Amino acid sequence: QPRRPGQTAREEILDAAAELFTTHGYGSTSTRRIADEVGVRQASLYHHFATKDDILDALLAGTVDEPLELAHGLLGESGPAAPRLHALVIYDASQLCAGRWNLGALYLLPELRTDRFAPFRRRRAELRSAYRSLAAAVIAECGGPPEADDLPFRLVESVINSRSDDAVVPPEQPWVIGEGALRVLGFDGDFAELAAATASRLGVRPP
Amino acid sequence: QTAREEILDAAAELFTTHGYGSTSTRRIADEVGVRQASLYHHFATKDDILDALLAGTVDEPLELAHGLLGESGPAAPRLHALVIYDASQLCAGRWNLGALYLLPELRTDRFAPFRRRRAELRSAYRSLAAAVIAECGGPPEADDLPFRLVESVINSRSDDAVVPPEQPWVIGEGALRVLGFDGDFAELAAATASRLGVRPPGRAARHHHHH
Repeated sequence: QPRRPGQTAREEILDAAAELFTTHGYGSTSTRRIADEVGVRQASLYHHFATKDDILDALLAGTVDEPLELAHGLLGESGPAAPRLHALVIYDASQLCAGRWNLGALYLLPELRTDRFAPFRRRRAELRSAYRSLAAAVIAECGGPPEADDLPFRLVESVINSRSDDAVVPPEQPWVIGEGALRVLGFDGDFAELAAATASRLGVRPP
Repeated sequence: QTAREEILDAAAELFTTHGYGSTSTRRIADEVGVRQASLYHHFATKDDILDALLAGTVDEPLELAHGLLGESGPAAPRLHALVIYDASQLCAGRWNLGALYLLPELRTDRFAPFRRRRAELRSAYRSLAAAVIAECGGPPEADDLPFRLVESVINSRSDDAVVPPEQPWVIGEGALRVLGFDGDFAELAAATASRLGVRPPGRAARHHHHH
């Protein structure tokens, strides 16, 4: 009887670890409890993830790899920055809000401060740095405040906090973040237009 | 530093850099150099230590927020002043205590009271921000974002060795832009500098402040 139907045995572990790490804690959750939750022998688990840190690593990479693939594409594009940054913010905030578990909450684990997790830190810093380039262009284009260029990234990551506080997360929260991310940079163009352009770039419905 | 303050400082370090569940009262007592049993007469449980640490991150901002809600006059300068004060206090910690807000331990009945307090801070922000929105014809849906921008300093501290002293002010400007405020940020900075008894960045804000 799986946690979710159709889950691979790898996906079941990742799903169980995600629930336990986010709701009980990382250092607190043993690999024995994970294995218990998915109904496998502890020893069999190691053949999918040899260590607990390997489970965390996969969970964390899954929160950044796709956002980063988009961000990298977007930095290579020509044309106006605003829609590009906007597209990124929608995609990335949508994935953090839509995640079954609030994995981003683990970013602040002190375990991530160790050399073991330097590669993840690097990849998350590269996402931050792609946000910042796009935002700096938005700012220069709109004559905005130059020192706001970290803030769109912080607005996107703020959904992690809102998830932690709130049971629900209101319907179209990514778009709400989308708008704020651009207002902080001095953008005051037409937001329904911007929204419609992003929705079709991303293949999703606008508000 | 009192006996009590040394314990709090030692625990803030271990909780934020080693972990909460992972840090024993024995480790804390060892880090300060007192017997574990002496520690209990300041804080009977580890949870009591965490409670005092968490409360020191919200009590004074909440005193400020409560007073500001009682004032008449424009909402924007009031919210601005709260954001600077609060973001500054979160930046000024020796240790990044706001990083502990996401601990699953905080979801227990044991920490309901702290949860309710922080939620009142949040609610105060949203009230001030909903009034800035009404006054400037901004986006009604943005009213949680100034709170979230202030709390983002916790994430900045985690990522960065050096958080610049201008960071609260940067946050202050953003928290107002997301609400549709397009007024005069030098004037605004200078008013808040004044209200708070501090110097702002601006330059023209510093001249406006000296007025």
